[PDB]
Amino acid sequence: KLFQYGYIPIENELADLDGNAAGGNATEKALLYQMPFFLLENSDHQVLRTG
Amino acid sequence: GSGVGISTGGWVGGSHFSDKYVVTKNTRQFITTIQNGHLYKTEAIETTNQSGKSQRCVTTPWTYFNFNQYSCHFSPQDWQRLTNEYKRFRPKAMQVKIYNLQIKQILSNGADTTYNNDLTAGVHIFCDGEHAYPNASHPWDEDVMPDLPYKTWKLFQYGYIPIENELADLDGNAAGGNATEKALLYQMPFFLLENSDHQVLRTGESTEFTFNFDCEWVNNERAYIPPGLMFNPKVPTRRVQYIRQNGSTAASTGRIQPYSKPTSWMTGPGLLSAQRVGPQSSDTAPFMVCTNPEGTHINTGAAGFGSGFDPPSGCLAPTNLEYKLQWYQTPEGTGNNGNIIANPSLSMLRDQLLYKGNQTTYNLVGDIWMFPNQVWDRFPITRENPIWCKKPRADKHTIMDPFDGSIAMDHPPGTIFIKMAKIPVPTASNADSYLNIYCTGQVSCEIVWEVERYATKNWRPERRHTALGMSLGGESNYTPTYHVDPTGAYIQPTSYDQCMPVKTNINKVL
Amino acid sequence: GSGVGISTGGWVGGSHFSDKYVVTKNTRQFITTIQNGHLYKTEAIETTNQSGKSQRCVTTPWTYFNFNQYSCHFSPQDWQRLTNEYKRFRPKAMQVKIYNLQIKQILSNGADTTYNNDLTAGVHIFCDGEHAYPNASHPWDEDVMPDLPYKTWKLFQYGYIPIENELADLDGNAAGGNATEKALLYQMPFFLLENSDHQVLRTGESTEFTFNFDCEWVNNERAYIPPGLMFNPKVPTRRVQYIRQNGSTAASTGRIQPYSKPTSWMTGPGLLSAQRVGPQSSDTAPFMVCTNPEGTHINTGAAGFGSGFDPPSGCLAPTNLEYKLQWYQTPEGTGNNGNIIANPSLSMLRDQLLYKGNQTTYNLVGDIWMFPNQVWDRFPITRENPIWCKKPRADKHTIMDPFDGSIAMDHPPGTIFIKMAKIPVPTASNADSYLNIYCTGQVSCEIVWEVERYATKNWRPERRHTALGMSLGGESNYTPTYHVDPTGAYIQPTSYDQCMPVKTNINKVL
Repeated sequence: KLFQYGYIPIENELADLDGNAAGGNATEKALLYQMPFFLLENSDHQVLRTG
Repeated sequence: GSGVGISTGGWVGGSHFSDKYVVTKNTRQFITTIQNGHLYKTEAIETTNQSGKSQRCVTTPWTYFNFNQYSCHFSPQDWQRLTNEYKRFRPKAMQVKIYNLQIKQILSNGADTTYNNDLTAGVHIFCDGEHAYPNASHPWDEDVMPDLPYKTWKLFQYGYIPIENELADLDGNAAGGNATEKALLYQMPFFLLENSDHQVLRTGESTEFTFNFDCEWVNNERAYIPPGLMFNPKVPTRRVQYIRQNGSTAASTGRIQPYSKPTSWMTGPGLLSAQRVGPQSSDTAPFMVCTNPEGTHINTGAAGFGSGFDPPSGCLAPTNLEYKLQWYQTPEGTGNNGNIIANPSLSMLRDQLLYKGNQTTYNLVGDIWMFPNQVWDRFPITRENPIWCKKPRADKHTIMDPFDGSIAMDHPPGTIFIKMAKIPVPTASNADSYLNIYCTGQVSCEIVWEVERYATKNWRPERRHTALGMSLGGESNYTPTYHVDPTGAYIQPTSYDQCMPVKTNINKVL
Repeated sequence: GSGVGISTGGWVGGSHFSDKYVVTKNTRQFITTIQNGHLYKTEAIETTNQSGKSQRCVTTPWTYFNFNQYSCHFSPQDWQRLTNEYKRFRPKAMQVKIYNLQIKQILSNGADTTYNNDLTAGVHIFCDGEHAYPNASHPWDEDVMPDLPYKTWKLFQYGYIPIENELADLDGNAAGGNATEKALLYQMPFFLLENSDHQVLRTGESTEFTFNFDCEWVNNERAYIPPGLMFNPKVPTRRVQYIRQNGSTAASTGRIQPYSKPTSWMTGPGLLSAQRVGPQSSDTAPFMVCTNPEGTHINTGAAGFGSGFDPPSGCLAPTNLEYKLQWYQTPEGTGNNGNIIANPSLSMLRDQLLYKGNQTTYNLVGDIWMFPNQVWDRFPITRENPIWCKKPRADKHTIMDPFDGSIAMDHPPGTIFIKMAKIPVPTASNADSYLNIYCTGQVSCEIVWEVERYATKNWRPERRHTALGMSLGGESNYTPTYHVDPTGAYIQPTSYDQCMPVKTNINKVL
């Protein structure tokens, strides 16, 4: 039984958004703004039927 | 081999960037269904009827593939890399494939419905490349291919407007008897997609269509100064400025100042005079392009007959929000929710103005027409803009700049029509019952884009589209733009700059 | 032809970007003068003498060309385009030309001085490509070629340190008699650039030097996650975590949680333990790399003998400002004025930490050494960083990562030495008077850079270096970075991000 494919886009506590009112977490949003998102549909791949 | 159980084609996608070319491949999963119960119908399209604006369309059984938008062909990464690294681009060639068809029968007993694959049912597929039938695609439609490759693409029914309704209104009167109005109806064209030859495909079969563009470039380079500043303020000028007597101040002859030299160039055309009208229901545009041949009867007037021309200001500065081009990212979007307003690209060939001075002061010229020595840049298209527009067939036409930014082609890509082959059913009546089926399959559009890289002698850095130009969204609002919500929702750009327009980054010496 | 009145070479400059290559051409106007009155001298370099830190250098008549920095070869435009469009780059080949020499005599009568061109005076030009003489160039020197092509380049005198002073201090004592200390002096090398053969050039003549690099790449791609998150949090793990008894809580055996899997990878080395010392005058670095052979006498101790190793933390997070790499844009810069501090590039192979847990909690490991399975990225070099560093000649050495980011080459580009040929003057005394001349000329460095373009399957946009990342400066503060003040001053970047570092933009799947 195969398992679902997933991946970690970012380190969470770095992106936590927790921050504070004093800092305003600008460097923390910057990590989110560039958080890669991969679709396996970008690449070419084969579609197979029973035969 | 070939047959049931042998896939016809595989999945393609991605993009390959080169110096001369960019090849963007895409594949989607589409679903089309029986439309109108396999009938052609001409019915009136009625609004709330608060105003006499009405429309009449003939709706076909056919559905069609709309590939027209940039969002379909480029990912946000492929777009960013396109608009940052290249000064201009155009679509060399386009190749569409429709394969891996599955026609399944819908069996509904009570509430629960089941799906059984019949395997002998076909689909009709027809590409109109000569444009003999009315064009299905129109810019800024929601029918376009989806952005995300894993979303299903639900095709839309094909219909067209046979006649302008209020011209055909039959309203008339007892005095006129509306003879010229019937004459419009008597010749009202009726198009059947069955006239032409087209392919019928079963599951084992596929089809392919290729298109070759020839069209104008889309220029990504920005003007840093207006063409009026193309001079040198240190060098004196030979010209004279004579100012006629104004009130007490006597007429003065004197050399024009070095820092302000006369420009030989004028503002690109546009119309600021008009304003929008009426409720959201009626056609609201500031200008109405209409046809009113003599003898016909129009009771409602105003925007009832005619279609609105918007945005009215082509190159001019959008003084008001009405003039700014605006759209929605998602069909779920309602007023102020999910709407994107065009903003200045800070290109000095864009957002021009023209002031008519009297003796005392200057005043804004409301509407300016084509005039010699006018130079301007086309709308700074984003990734969500339509790629092309179909130029009408007409004897005469002026310069073609659509103010939405789209390219006007007299032979755009053909519209690919597809529908369920009608499977009749025996019935003792005339009830002409048919079998309920649908087809899903895989369509792949692959376009070859002709690009040319910039080169500059500028010393300084230039603006570039950056991911830092994005905002968070989704539930708990920790997901960036162009990314997926925990529910799975795709986060749409909330601003014009997150759509990464052209004519912003790269500088071009005027 | 050739001679006086025929220019030897023209001006070259600019950059040509390709897919495989980038060729950056530059030409500058340099001026070199008589140094030390044509003498070699070994004098002590003395500070305020609040501490016993001293140095001894032998100063030559020679001056030299330092090409080592990126700011010289790339404009801010060429750099932006380099770091945005390319994942890695290295210097294939380098070509230096020295031409259009002018040797002029300085005639000073009273205050006013005049300049007469003699035309028969030559200049000595010597390139050391075998590195037989001590290296002149050292990273982060102010002697480097100027950024702006129209500024004059004033060369610096060549000198070198023959011996470590406190080892040679002669201080000793009456008991030891410092025998091993004299032994260091007795063999103290003395290098004359006149030993080697070199060219003498007059105005009509020019010269040329070519260099071929072979070195490591400079990688511009960013790590979005740490190597510790290279797993899949949905899949369970087979591993067990046994926790020994702590206080009351009993020892627990249990499967490791799916969301936190063990990493096979560890933090890149670095040293956070040490802190800077003493006044700005003495060498302040947190670690001192020194040599203290037995029998020698050191009275001052501490940083008197040895050179400071900074920044001490190679990959580790710079907990304090002391550890952050920092410099000045302009030699006029004093404390806090015009200083640029390195900031996180937000690369997850950079700014790592390591915590040693006890039973109750985790604590920061101060200094971590080379250990297996350590992966890290080199310093995110900006445009103002040195290109290369000279690797010492030594039997054994560990992995070469200079923490300033520079590339350690065992044969960097040769140092081009140049000086005024001594024109003697008759004097009845021994006063060995000479004729006062200088030479100005045009040097052109042209480097071929080997670049390779990125490709990504990432869907989203990525960060890019944008001109919107700049600040205003100058008088009245309306001039941007990398632009010229009304006085003519060139506006320097005030932040690390305006220097456009690498390892920020482009993503790299770990």
